[PDB]
Amino acid sequence: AAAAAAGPEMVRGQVFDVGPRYTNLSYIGEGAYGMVCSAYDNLNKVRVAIRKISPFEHQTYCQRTLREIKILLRFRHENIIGINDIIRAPTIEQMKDVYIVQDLMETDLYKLLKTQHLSNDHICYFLYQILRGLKYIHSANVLHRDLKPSNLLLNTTCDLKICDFGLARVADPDHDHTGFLTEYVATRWYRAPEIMLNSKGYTKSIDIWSVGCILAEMLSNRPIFPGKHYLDQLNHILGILGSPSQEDLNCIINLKARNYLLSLPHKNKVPWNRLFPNADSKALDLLDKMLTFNPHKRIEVEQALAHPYLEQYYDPSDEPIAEAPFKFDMELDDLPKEKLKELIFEETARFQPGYRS
Ligand SMILES: Nc1ncnc2c1ncn2[C@@H]1O[C@H](COP(=O)(O)OP(=O)(O)OP(=O)(O)O)[C@@H](O)[C@H]1O
Ligand SMILES: [Mg+2]
Repeated sequence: AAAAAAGPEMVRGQVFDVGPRYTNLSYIGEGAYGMVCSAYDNLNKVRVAIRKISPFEHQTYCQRTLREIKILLRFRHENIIGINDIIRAPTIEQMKDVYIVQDLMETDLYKLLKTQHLSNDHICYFLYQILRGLKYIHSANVLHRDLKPSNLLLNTTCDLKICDFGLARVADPDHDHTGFLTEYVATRWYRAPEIMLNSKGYTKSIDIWSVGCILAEMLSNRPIFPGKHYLDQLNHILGILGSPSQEDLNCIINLKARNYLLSLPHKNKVPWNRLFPNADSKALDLLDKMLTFNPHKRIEVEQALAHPYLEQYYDPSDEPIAEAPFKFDMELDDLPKEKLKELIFEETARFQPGYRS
C-alpha cells in the first residue's frame, strides 16, 4: 500500500510495500540496482530477506533478472539459495519493480574471511558444501560463472548456500573458443586463465578454477590472484603456477594467445606448501588439481568430492543431481526489454494470490 517505505537515502530505499505478509522491516545494505532488507514473514512467522528489483529500464538487468528467476525456480538443493516469494503488481502496466523473497542468511564468506580465521574442519565443511551444491548445478548443465566468497551465504550453524545466478549459462563447449584478450564480465580475481586467452567461459572447468581460488583464500584469508587488470590477472597466475608446458601450449591453437605466452620470461612453479605452511597436505593436493592451468586436465566436481581431503563428508547418495537438464532460449546480448518484462511477469505469476483469492 506504499504506506510501506524503508529509509531510501539513495537508490530505491523509499517505497518497499510487501503487502500483509511481511511485517517488521530493516534495511540490510543495498546497491544501485535493488535494496535489501530483512522482514518478518508472519505466515511462517520467520525472518526472511527481500531484495527490491527495478530492472525494466535496463535490458541487461532484465535479462540477468529473468535468467536468475527461471534457474532458481527450477533448482531445489540445500546448498543453493531459493526464492520463497516474489512480490509484484497485479498487472504488467502497474509493474515497475519486483521483490524476491529468500531465506535470511546472517553473513557470507566474504565478510567472514575479513574477520575470522577458519579452522581446517570449517574449511573442509565449507568446501564440501560448495562442491555438493556445485555438483547439482553442473548436473543440470548449468555453469554459475561468478563464484566468489560474497556469492556464498552462511547462517550461524555454518550452513552454506550458493547465490547469484545472474551470469549463469547453459554449458556450450562447441562455442567456447574465441580470440586473445576477450572482454569478460565475471569477477576478475576468480577468472580462469583460459578466459584471458581463448575461452568464452562455456565450460564447467571454469567454475572449478573459481572454487580453487576460494579454497586458497580460505587457507590464507587473502585472495591468491588479485590482478589489478585483465592481463595483470594472468601474470599473477603464471607467477605462482609458473610457465606452462609445451603440451599445454600445444593446446592453444590461438596464435595471438600462444605467441604472447612464448614472449614471456620463464617462471618456475611456487609449491603450495611454501605458500600455505600450516595447511593440511590433503587440502593442498586438491587445491593443486583445481588450480590446473590446462582446463582439460583440471579436476571435475565429482572427482573433487571423492578426494581424500573430503572423505569425512563424501557420500554419493547424499549428493543429489538435477532431475532434468536445464535449457532456456534467448541467451543473447539482446531481447527487447519489452518482451522480457512481459516474460518476467509471466514467470512470477505462480506467486500471485489468484490461487488463493
Ligand atoms: N538471503 C540473504 N541473507 C542475508 N543478507 C543477504 C541475503 N540476500 C544477499 N545477502 C547479503 O545482503 C548484500 C546485498 O544483496 P546482493 O546479493 O544482490 O549483493 P551483494 O552480495 O552485496 O553484492 P553484489 O552486488 O555482488 O550482489 C550482501 O551483503 C549479501 O551477502
Ligand atoms: Mg551477489
